[PDB]
Amino acid sequence: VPATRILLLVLAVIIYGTAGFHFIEGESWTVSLYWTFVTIATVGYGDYSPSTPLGMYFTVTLIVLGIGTFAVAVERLLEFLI
Amino acid sequence: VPATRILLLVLAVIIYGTAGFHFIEGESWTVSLYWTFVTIATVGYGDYSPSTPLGMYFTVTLIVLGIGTFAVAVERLLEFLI
Amino acid sequence: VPATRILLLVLAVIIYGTAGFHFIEGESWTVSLYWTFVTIATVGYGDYSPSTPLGMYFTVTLIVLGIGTFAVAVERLLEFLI
Amino acid sequence: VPATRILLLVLAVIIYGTAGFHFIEGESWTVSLYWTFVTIATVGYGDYSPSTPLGMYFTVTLIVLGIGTFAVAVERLLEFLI
Ligand SMILES: [K+]
Ligand SMILES: [K+]
Ligand SMILES: [K+]
Ligand SMILES: [K+]
Ligand SMILES: [K+]
Repeated sequence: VPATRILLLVLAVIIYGTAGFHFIEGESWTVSLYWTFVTIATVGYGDYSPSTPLGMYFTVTLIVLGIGTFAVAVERLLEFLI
Repeated sequence: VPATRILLLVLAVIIYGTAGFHFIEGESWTVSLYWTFVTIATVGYGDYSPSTPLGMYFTVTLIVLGIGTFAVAVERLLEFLI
Repeated sequence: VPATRILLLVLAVIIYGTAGFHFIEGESWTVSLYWTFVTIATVGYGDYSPSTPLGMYFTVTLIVLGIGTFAVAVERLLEFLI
Repeated sequence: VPATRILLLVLAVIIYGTAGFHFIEGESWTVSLYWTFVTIATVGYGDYSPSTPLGMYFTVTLIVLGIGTFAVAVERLLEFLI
């Protein structure tokens, strides 16, 4: 896959995760964007996490759709800076 | 391995992790399924974690059997959506 | 590397991590073994973590020496069960 | 990439993460170095995490720039010890 296409795919994941956490769990836009990155990178501090059943389901969907996309994106970014 | 076989293997892991956390640590089915995904993806928020020796042993078995299976499953899912 | 050699290497890592956490941070043998797996798998719940400077230094050494070894071990285990 | 170049790149990441957490979030140099490793390895205990918007933005930049670099560094270290 072209690197720019991978960029678009990870940006779509980031939008999905951020809007979902914001509307389902009620955290600010900024906190939700931070949480999205922390989640799809698999860092998972746990300072923020879903407290509702819908949020838990949503978080599973983000894990399944986002961790692989983020991993490929990081690997492509490696090529362009190294 | 055929992608559908990998799907069955990760589903077996998810059933194992969910039933085990539910019966050993006493969390709800929904929380246990969420915790299973959070664990085998290596996100590990820590909002849920085993509190008993048996739960800690069980969690190690899920880590050993589940992280690799989940990683292959995510990589295969990448092929079918990208 | 032969799979059995990888097994010995990850077992050495597990012994190192477990004894170190036990003696430096003072947690039980069982908790320390659980924490070692949670750490080198990069799950990182945070229910246990080093509280002392020596423990933090030790944990960095385990992260550097252990995450790669564990990742290769999981990948080899995948070959023998799938 | 030559392994020694990868070493320099991960050291640059470690300096960036450590100084940034120290000055933005106000934690000690030692805690900030520990947190940097815990973050770029994706362990993410959560015993330390950014509490400010600037810290959250900075942490995202470290995640994006650091996880891939650390992963390659660990893989190279594997070659030299195994
Ligand atoms: K992780
Ligand atoms: K983690
Ligand atoms: K974590
Ligand atoms: K990999
Ligand atoms: K955590």
